[PDB]
Amino acid sequence: AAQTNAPWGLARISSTSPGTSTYYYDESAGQGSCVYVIDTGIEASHPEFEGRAQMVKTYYYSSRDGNGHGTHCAGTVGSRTYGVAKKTQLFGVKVLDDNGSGQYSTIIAGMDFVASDKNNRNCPKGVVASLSLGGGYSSSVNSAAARLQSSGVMVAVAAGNNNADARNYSPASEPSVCTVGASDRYDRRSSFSNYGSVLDIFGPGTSILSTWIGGSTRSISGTSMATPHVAGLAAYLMTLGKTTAASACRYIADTANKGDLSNIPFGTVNLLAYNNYQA
Ligand SMILES: [Ca+2]
Repeated sequence: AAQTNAPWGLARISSTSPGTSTYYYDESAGQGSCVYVIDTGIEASHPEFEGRAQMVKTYYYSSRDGNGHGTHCAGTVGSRTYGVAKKTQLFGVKVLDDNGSGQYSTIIAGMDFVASDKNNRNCPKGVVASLSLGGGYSSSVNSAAARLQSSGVMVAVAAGNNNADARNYSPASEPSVCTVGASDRYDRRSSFSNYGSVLDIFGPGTSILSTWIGGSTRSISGTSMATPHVAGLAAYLMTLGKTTAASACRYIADTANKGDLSNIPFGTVNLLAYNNYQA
């Protein structure tokens, strides 16, 4: 399949070169997979989700996304126009309030929730979780992410937006999950993107158009935006039978565009998420 005039990040993920504008992908499009978006929620009523999104959990007085950032991330995973995996099922877990903040104990509860909740969902092709969040180093936060991964979920987490070594942030610093840095449309490391040995992969993160609340759309930037490209890619690859939750991060790294990003500090992977789709 070909989507013309796609957001640059989608075009990038299906290309051996920057500077193109068509997204190419297998028509299966993540059908039969599921992606949990652990964030501020998802506006499931957005036409872009086509009924494939649902809120499954909140820790607050509402499950509504009163912020937008969860909706944006979910859009990059699986919206019809702005998404990588256009036929995946999206499940929202609201661990962040409408200011985009969340206590680590709530975030941890959300991760353990997903590990159980997948057993209540139909995801024959596999399960992914996208965590566009983080804070300072916490062994408990890392351990929760590790459990989620161990339970059979492909966990993709943001590296962070500190232009610093991600070793000092959680869940970014958890070795067993897929830690995602951000790049721009010119294949530069995004200026805010964290880096370091703990990174596994880069995805498009600067000036990413996606869904927003009130049935709208929005371009924003962050490792928060790169993460759902990788989460959506994992779901897409799992539907194709190319990989599984336990090795999707490895598979993505092994099939990535290599050595093509600029301003990657010595010791950080130079790997850009790539679907290796041949039309
Ligand atoms: Ca790893």
